[PDB]
Amino acid sequence: SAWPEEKNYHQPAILNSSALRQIAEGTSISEMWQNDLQPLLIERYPGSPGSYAARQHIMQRIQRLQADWVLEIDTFLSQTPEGERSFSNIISTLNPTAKRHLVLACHYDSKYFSHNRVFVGATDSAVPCAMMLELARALDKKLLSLKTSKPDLSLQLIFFDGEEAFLHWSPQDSLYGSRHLAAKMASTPHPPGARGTSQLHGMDLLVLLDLIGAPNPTFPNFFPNSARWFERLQAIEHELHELGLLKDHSLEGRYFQNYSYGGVIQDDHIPFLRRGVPVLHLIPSPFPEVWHTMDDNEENLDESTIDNLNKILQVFVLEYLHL
Ligand SMILES: [Co+2]
Repeated sequence: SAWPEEKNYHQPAILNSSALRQIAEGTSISEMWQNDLQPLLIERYPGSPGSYAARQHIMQRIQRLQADWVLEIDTFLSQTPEGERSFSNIISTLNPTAKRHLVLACHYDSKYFSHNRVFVGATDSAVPCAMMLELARALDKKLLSLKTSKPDLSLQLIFFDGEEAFLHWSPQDSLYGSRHLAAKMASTPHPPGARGTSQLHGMDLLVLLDLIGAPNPTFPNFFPNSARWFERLQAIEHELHELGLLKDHSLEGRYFQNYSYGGVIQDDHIPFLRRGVPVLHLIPSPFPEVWHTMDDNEENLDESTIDNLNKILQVFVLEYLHL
């Protein structure tokens, strides 16, 4: 019918001060660092041992939680510059047969570099991964009520594989995971047994985290069709700051900007955007200095920034899902 246009009308249920306070208190930057983040800080390119442990680590972290997370491994083969390779996207869905989903995403693969140092891509994107896992965890009790009326809308998480290029970045050597899965979702009926509608119609908003972890990030508002949602993040950021629930935060060094961006950033959203999915692309401009550098590592992460961004994202998600 018209359920696919529902996202066009969808409003947040906005949290009051005491609610914002509780959310800020319900996240632990320390507990994420250790249990969510630290394990991912390993070489995890496709086919690598790290690939396998990354996967393992993600499925296990989601499994220990009460909320009815359903997990799928979208695994497939594709030619690469190094010859055939196996890729596996991790999908973690609450209420899989809900017509609508807000979708958080990032890439868990790390880019291949030769070596006495090793590339672990802390900001790119182990920290986006831990943030999604910390969100899953921080909001468990509230997300668990989605099991129990209201819009036909729930939460999906996606950890893409094969995001990074093997050699020099190109349409055919990158976005292996996203390109596969977006194509799959495009041809998969949703809800089950529908005419016309695909799983991509069911994607209300793809929120893609990427390159998060550096001090003073600045995110531009990239896309008009998501700009209203970007304004939410700026309003959340602002309110959390005024309430004294951010750390080492000044309005002057705020993260979410009024302005947009000139060029066109290739990333996992691309195969979704070109088929018409609303994208809220939480990548900074500029990229962290450490971009594609052996310094893209832990020492160079900024705990407080990540904590602050955790709080903002969690609040956004609650308000989007009306929880
Ligand atoms: Co990268």
